[PDB]
Amino acid sequence: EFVPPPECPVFEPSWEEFTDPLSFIGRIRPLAEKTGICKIRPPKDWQPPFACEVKSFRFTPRVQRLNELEAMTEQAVREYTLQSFGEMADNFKSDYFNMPVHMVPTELVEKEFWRLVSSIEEDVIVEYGADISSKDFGSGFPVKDGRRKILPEEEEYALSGWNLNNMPVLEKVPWLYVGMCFSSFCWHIEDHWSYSINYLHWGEPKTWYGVPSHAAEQLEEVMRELAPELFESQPDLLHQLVTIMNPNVLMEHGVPVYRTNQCAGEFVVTFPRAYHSGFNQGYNFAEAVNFCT
Ligand SMILES: O=C(O)CCC(=O)C(=O)O
Ligand SMILES: [Mn+2]
Repeated sequence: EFVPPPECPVFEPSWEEFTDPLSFIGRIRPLAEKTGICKIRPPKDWQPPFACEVKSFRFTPRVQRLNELEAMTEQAVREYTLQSFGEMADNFKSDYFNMPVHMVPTELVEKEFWRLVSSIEEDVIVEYGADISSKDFGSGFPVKDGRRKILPEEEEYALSGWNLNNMPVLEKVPWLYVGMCFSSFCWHIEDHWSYSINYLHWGEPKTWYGVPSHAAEQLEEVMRELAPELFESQPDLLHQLVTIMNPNVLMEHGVPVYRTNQCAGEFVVTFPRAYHSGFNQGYNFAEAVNFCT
């Protein structure tokens, strides 16, 4: 079965350290750049409200066939609200595992996910509300946009440097991700080798795998050896749309891989040229942006 990679670093900054994100990320860099990804838990009382326009949030998620690459050698189109997507997502997971959604071990979803990706016997199909522009229905963080009411208790979050809308981006706006069990993202790095930062507003965890930048060429070499040859000649920007690869394959080839379960209220930071991939444990809502130092 699947062997979980070692855990990436988790930081629990004090209020003093939590004052400036770029200063904190610079200070953790000597460790975090050696693991590619890291997780940051804000202080316990740092709880931003969810600020998307929930009544009008409507989207058509993309369909994901888990074993599509293995099948190299149909489904109807569905529009959802946030509520109706969650009902679908929870019903899917509880039916699949025959138990309540929060009782399914994170290790079991992870093991099953990687089995299904390589299985030709069972064709599991899921849906992912990925790459939703925060311009559509607003960011999940409060913003001094004047469009949505900012309560006094929320102004500190509108002004916080950990609000993804306030990260420096000039060498763009955050994107939103509505997940369900087994929805996923394949191995990639950011445009211009940028950092990325991801906040899980609510829901079940997002499971990540990361590779430090010093091993980027090692990963690309394993891809060269083992990814489907039909896509081998493709430029990286296109290959990255279908670069699905079990972390144990990279590990067997000597590529360092680290993992984490990002829970609600936690940030993940990916360092420049740190390959990463992952999948969602269940119904959740994330926001991410590329930033520059
Ligand atoms: O959560 C996802 O689907 C993608 C996240 C990602 O690639 C990022 O935050 O850099
Ligand atoms: Mn990314």
